[PDB]
Amino acid sequence: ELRFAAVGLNHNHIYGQVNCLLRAGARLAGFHEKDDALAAEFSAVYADARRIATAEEILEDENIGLIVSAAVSSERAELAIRAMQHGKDVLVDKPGMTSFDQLAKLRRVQAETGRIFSILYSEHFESPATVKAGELVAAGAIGEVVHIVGLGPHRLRRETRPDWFFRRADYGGILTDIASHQCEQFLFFTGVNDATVLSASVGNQSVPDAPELQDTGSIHLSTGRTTGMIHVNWLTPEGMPTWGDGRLFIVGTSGTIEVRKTVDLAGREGGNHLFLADRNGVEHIDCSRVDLPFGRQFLADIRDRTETAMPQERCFKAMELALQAQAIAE
Amino acid sequence: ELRFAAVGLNHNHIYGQVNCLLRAGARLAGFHEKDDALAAEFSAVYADARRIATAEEILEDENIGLIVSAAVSSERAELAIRAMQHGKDVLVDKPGMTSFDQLAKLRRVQAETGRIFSILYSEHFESPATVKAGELVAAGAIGEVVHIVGLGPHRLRRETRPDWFFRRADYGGILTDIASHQCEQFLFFTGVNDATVLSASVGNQSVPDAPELQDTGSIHLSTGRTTGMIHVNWLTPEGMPTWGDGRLFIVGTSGTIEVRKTVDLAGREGGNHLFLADRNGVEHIDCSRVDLPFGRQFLADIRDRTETAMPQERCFKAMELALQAQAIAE
Repeated sequence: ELRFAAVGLNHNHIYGQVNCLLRAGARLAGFHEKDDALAAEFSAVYADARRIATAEEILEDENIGLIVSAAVSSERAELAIRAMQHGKDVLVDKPGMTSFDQLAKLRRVQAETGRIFSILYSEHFESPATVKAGELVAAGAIGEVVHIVGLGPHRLRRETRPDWFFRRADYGGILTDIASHQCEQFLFFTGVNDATVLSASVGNQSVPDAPELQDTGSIHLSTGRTTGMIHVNWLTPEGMPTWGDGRLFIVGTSGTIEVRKTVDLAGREGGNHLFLADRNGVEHIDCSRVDLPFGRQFLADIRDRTETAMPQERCFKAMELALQAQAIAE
Repeated sequence: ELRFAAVGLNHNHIYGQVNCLLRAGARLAGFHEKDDALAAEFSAVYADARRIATAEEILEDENIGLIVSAAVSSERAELAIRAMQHGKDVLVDKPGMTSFDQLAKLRRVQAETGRIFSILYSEHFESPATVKAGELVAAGAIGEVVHIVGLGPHRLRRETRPDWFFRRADYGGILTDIASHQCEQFLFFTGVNDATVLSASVGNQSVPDAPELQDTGSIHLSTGRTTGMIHVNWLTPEGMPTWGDGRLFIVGTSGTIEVRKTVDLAGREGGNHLFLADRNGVEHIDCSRVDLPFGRQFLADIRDRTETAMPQERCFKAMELALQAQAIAE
């Protein structure tokens, strides 16, 4: 049985991370978080809740094999490095880092230690419809992937956000931050591991008070054989039943797959829906009850020293992609 | 009552344009086409129609006010130029032309003569959902437009395809050809008139026996306040209830509209469905009984020398955009 700790609860995504692991058999050994209110929430949800006063104490603890984090994004890199160097593998929230320098330092450390550095790209790994779409595609369901389209919109909730959410140095830029999901997904569907940014754009359009916050971004991508677009926003309308109408279109030679990640507008109840357009016709599949293999696959990698869950090269390359795009966007 | 003539009916959209003007109350005076099998068909559908054995006779006739065409695409330019010098207005299938050179000429002559060069961008003007979108967007239903995603797959069919369809010099490239629709839509919704092609890609990932044909395309577009992405196909899978699942998404500061033009997969009957996400909620709207005002608005332009149907500037700007995209894809 693997024991793990949560260090840095600065983002909401930590709950999904921690449940993901718990769901898979691992045991929560405690957590560190300077902020009182952030810690109060956490103890509430995880009953055992041992709250440790010092990060170093969790780090130097021989019985803990894994550190899960969602610290302030710019701070994740150095946390993950301290973790790896103390002999721990690490699962961090996206983005895993916010600059090329940090990506550089993480790759060296992962080389120097063979610890796993994983990023929970939740819009892939926590979405059964896209796990599903993944399985269809590998099984020849649409032929060759010709073109991918990722569209992700998010709800701003600004009164709710922490100060570092709006600081560019801390959050990384809209593309680094929220388009990295779609970047990983682009490399997943293609099965390729390197890609090119043909162009990128970012902007602030609706929140002129918060000028360092990017509000919209988008990117054009390609691997020779496959081509891709990605648009992201902090622009989810008040009337939307969820946080975002996320979409994934996967255009193939034999067929097209659309994934509606979260809602069907004025349609079917729930998320996450898959629509296959094949040689034979049009099928709606409901994917809610497909299994999310990542927690099993990742605790396995920790055990066998392998990479069942996500090739490490690809984990890093999704960030590199998103950083490139952020860069050329500015 | 205007009178008008069909010259070159090598592509079916002719039927659309003639029907479009007929419906508007204008009067078909005759037509010219070298090919007899096409002349036969046309004769059959319009019993009234006097076939003229020479293009020059319809050109030279001082009673016909408008020439309507859908010739082989490269040859559309030369024909359009003749019409205008010969005192006539022109309405032509998309693409208006297949090279900057043609486009350059086309602008000089139109500017010299004062005539109206108009392209029937069918996927806009002959699509009531999208016209409805426009009125919603104009009302203020979603605030400022921030991002436009046009997704345009078509069914290849050849099969039914003449020989010039697979010839680069003749059809213009996929982006010149089918991505012109989306370009004009972009300019329409953005309300602007110059935009920039940030990048663009094309390929043939499925039809190796047509080595000059373009299977797949995509272009990233912008205007300093608005961004845009476009994908087009000859890849509509064989099971699709229609020629293609075209979608248009308009992202606003306060809302989003998605138009599914042709089909709602596995949901609702017919097209063209419009979905609005709003501060207040999400509404499906039906659009099949909204009126296509292009005709009424076009003839009146001819009568008054105005540009309410579309701006002449815009008509050309779309062609320029699709051409630069086309050009910059090699």
